[PDB]
Amino acid sequence: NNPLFSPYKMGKFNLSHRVVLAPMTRCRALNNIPQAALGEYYEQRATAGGFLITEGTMISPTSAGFPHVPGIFTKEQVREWKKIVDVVHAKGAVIFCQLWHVGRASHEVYQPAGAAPISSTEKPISNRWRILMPDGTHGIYPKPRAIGTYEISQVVEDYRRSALNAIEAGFDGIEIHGAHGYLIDQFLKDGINDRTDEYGGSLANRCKFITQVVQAVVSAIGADRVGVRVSPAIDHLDAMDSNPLSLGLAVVERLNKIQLHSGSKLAYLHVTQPEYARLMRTLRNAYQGTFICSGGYTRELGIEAVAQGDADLVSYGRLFISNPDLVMRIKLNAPLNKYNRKTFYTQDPVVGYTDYPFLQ
Ligand SMILES: Cc1cc2nc3c(=O)[nH]c(=O)nc-3n(C[C@H](O)[C@H](O)[C@H](O)COP(=O)(O)O)c2cc1C
Repeated sequence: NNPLFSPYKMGKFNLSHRVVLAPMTRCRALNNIPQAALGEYYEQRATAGGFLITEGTMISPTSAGFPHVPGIFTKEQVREWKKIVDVVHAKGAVIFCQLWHVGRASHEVYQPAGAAPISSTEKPISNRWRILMPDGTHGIYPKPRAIGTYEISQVVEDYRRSALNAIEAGFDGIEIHGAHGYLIDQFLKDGINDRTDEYGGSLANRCKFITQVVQAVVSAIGADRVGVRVSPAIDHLDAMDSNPLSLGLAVVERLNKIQLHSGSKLAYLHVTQPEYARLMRTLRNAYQGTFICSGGYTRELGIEAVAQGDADLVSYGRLFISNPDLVMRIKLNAPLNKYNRKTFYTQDPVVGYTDYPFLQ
């Protein structure tokens, strides 16, 4: 009947349905340590056979540009994440940790010793955009420091080590955040990447960083535990490309080759809808594997996406904020409850986080 409740084999993982929790930063992980509130939040949304992706999670002390986002680069963070993974696995769900480096989308207040954020480029995000500060005001993005290739290789090692830490905490896998104008996208997009070395210029060079990140995590934990998220067609944080479809296809070609070289498929490719329908289907058709679509989906649009072959899985963000039982509501076609944008990024462990009710 409802194709969202057709089972799906996501490689090693047997899913009972196709409704996915999209990664969402919520800023409840005080001092970058996962908290009991995150356990309650993910437990509420977990279902038997359902797939969850965490909020973006720091891979290193320089990787953050939001307040109170979790990390997975210290043993303390690993120990606390395990408690969260455990309550999600108790409900029979599958959960991946999203690994997130913001690059130049940061601020002195978020950096050790107030050092400059790192990027592909020395140019700041323009003041068309503002950063959320810890006090809830909006600040100015600073000038970043363009990193050399040794430092690039050390960032890759931060992804690799974080992927191993995620597996130690019990996560089923990880997702590489290569979207939305953050560090990887600062190398992908020719509206940002002004390098004249082997990581800039040509499509091949701009794709080197994501390829190396993905290959490192695949070697460390196995391709079937790795997902990759990208967003070729956007303007967020000035992340425009002159040819988004060609950039997306170049990325897809690199993922297909990583799979051929490794003898195994990635867990999935995850693409968010252009934000400033053909592009989505074109990347899906080009990719040898599982495709998760995201961005503006509703019950009806997700049913259509799976029914028409546009995606294998559909991820939902904002509707999962305010509907902890979103999966059940979609199954029953029960009315969905609104979300309160004001409390997307506040620190309260309950209000606007775990106090959205279930169906009566
Ligand atoms: C509050 C909030 C936080 C988000 N944080 C992340 C994040 O940490 N990583 C990421 O890749 N996307 C993040 N997103 C984007 C969502 O994963 C998702 O693509 C978007 O919400 C999908 O559209 P929808 O809300 O209409 O379902 C966030 C979105 C929202 C609204």
